[PDB]
Amino acid sequence: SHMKFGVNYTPSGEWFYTWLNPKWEVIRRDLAQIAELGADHVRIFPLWTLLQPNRTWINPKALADVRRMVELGGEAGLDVYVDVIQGHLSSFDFVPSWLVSWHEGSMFTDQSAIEAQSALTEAIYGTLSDMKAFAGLTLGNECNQFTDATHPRRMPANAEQIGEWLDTLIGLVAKRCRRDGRLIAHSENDAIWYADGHAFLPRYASCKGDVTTVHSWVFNGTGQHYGPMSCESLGHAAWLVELSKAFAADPHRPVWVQEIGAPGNVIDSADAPEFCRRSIDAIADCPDVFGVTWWCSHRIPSAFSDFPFFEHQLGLFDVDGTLTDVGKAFRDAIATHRDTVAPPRTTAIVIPVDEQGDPLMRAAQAPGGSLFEAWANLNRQGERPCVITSLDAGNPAKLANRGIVRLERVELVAGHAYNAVSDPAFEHKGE
Amino acid sequence: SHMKFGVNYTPSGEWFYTWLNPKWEVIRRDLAQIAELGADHVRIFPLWTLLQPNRTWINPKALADVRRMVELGGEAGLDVYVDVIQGHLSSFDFVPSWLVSWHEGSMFTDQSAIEAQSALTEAIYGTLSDMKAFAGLTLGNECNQFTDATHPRRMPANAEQIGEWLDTLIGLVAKRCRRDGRLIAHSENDAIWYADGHAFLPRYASCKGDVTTVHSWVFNGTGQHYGPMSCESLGHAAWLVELSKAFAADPHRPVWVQEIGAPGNVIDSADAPEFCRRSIDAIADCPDVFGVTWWCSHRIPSAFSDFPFFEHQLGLFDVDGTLTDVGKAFRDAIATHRDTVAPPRTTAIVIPVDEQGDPLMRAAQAPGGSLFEAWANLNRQGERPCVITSLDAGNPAKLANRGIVRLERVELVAGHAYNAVSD
Ligand SMILES: CC(=O)N[C@@H]1[C@@H](O)[C@H](O)[C@@H](CO)O[C@H]1O
Repeated sequence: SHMKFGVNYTPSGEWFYTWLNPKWEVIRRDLAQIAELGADHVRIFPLWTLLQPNRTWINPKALADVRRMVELGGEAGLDVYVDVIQGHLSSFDFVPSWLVSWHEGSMFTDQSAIEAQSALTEAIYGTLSDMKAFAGLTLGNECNQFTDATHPRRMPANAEQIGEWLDTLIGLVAKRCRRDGRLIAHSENDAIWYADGHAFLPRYASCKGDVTTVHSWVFNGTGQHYGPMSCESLGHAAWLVELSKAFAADPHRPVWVQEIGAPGNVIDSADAPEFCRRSIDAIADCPDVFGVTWWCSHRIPSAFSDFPFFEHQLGLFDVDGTLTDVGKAFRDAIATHRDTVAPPRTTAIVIPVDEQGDPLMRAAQAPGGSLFEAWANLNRQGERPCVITSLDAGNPAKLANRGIVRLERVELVAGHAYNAVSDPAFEHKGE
Repeated sequence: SHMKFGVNYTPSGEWFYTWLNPKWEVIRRDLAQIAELGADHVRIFPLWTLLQPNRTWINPKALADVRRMVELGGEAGLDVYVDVIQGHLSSFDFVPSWLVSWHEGSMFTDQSAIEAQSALTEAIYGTLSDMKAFAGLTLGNECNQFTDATHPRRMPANAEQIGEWLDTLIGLVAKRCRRDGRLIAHSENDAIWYADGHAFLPRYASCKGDVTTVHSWVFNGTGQHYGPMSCESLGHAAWLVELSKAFAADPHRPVWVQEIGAPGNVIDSADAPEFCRRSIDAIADCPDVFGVTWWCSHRIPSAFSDFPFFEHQLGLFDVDGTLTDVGKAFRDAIATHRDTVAPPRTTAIVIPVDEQGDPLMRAAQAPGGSLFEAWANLNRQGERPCVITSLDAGNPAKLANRGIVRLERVELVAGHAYNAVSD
């Protein structure tokens, strides 16, 4: 299998505020620039506040604007993946008025809100279903952040309710997607892998939807604790790939590195091209990688305020469309790994899990944890490790299915390097 | 003085959700209907989330759409008053992403947020400054609800900080408004009059800005406690008018009944037309009333959810564009009171206040309180009462300035009917 290469599309000039009045000629130029990198896809982000301003009214103009952006992606030669519910983007929440303050509720447990998200998922798919360039959808960007204990306006849910939420929304379109040749996925930030007590469970990402998504951001403590250009940092995206497979029922389920960037709050801007190149080298040595989607296409204009300062500099293109040095590195990484095939990984570290296949201690597989470091140490040694659970460790069918010949046991100890936020201004904000 | 008559404009068909993609031919039809009533003005409500999606970027298309709505109001023969910051509408909050959750802050005390609201106020005035139909500006609809303790995501502030917030935003445009022939005002819900401990103080509404605004809603406990068609309920808007004057430094400052409706959660729908007519009768007998602005023009379509159901029925025009029975009553009230001049009110009840002019007990002037009931009882008796503070009572200059010849002193007794419901 060969990896797809794509970009998370942040519109130049107006960022996601462009949805208020999209400048289609600029958007056309944006997408042509992305296609010229050699990218085969983009991921795009409509805003929930504009799509569904009332629980029972979806704005047809917002739907038509999503269709027009998909249309222009196809005209640039790009497949277009659409995230349905934002929801959350770049430290900001976009929640419709009917779910805040006087109408505060949980998108995960309020049945009328679930029905609204169901209507929106169906409306987005149905609006785009006739489009050759529409490649698939993700329920929404890192929606799990809303239910984590760290969120300042937390939407409550237990793990069973999260599973029902995922099953409900994915089940609306899964068969259509299967018949049409499209993808359905969901997306969580790395709390699903790292945060003990978090209501989204690893197996949800690795078993629900068509492909596992991971978002790899080394400002999560990895770059700070080990160094921005350490093997732990450069291999972090590959670690998430291999970690996620331990919780997959399917031994060859594809893993989508749906976000990776070189954040300037931990990586020096002069090192970002090398971080890009070497992170993708490590990803390409993991089998069954669905693709790599870089964050992000275009720098945020300096006129916009309240972003973490590093966010402004994440773009492959500057605000006028000029290719940045990281853009050159991503372009070159695409050319390098267009046909890279990773050989099987045959030495596995074992994650102790409970009877449901959930980790006994997610902190042990977080930065600084024993499982995190056991994998990093073997990768550093050239052993190319994979990851399984203790349940699978006693199932030769699954082991043979994955080609695993060697097992390494490791005891659980929490790391303390993991930080659940990307800026110190967002810390200590739980209710 | 003669009263203006206007309507709070809720766009037909799509409500304030139309701002995403306004249907200008429908909006033109909406405004023509309002003018056909005999209304001389509308009050309109852009959304803060669309105007200012980033703290340091105001959306030019959102500004242009406000300009276009004002233009169409003028073409219908209407003056247009614009509320800058919504903020709050019909039980919903519209707060930009840069002031929520991970970026949660208080619009009243966060200096960077205050500068953003300043930039937005200046952008709205400047966008509209060349429009003949642009008549004035209100800072925002019932902005004080964000700082009330009842708010689930409260923006904290003390009373001094609220005064500074008002002074800052009003001062940006007050001189321009005066030179241009326009109005600057601010708007609070009735917590300012009724809620002990609330950081917005009565004197703020009656002294800051060019006219006092009141929003009169008898679901605040008045209709529940006395009855929807009682004199206490029918006179509630006139009560707010006369109560507000007690805290004004200017003895003839105009009072704008900027919202009044007949809410179906307390008033039977069959009684709403007579509630309209008789409430305006009582308002029309108060001097210096700037105008009466009915809530609202057009009913919310039944396809939209999560509104308190009574809210759906508040429009003067039905979802099919037909004039409702309340619309007929409002139309007739305009014709009845176009030329009404209210004679001076000369018997005053006295509100005990402290040395800063703030009430000793706001609950006593709230529904069920002795001062509330003293006014309602005198008005029912035909005594046409007004209201002063205990400070005004020992100041013959002000007394003579208002023509007050008789005082009624009242013992303080707290009311308990106020239920803090403003939506
Ligand atoms: C409040 C905050 O910083 N949230 C960020 C989020 O924007 C980002 O997408 C995610 C990536 O894992 O990391 C979180 O910490």
